[PDB]
Amino acid sequence: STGYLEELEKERSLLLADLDKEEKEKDWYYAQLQNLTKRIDSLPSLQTDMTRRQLEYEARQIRVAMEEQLGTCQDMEKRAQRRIARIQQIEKDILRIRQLLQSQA
Repeated sequence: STGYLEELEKERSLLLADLDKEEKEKDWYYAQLQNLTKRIDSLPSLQTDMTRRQLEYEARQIRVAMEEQLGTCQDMEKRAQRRIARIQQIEKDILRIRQLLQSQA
């Protein structure tokens, strides 16, 4: 409720919000990629070729912006591990600190 305990509960809320944001950030980037993919699969020629390369290029830009934003696929998955690990470590700390304050009271 107060002090370090308050701070831990707020760090936990922060980390939980990090996971949620990053995951919606990924759904966003992937929805974009999937739609460009479905578009390449809707093509019938010189025109179709012109268009397929344009879309692949565009999908190439969307992949670059994403890695610059969420890192690679390797560090994107390890980032969520430390968050989950930390949230879980924070949760046991909180219980013990409440128990400590209870012990006294």
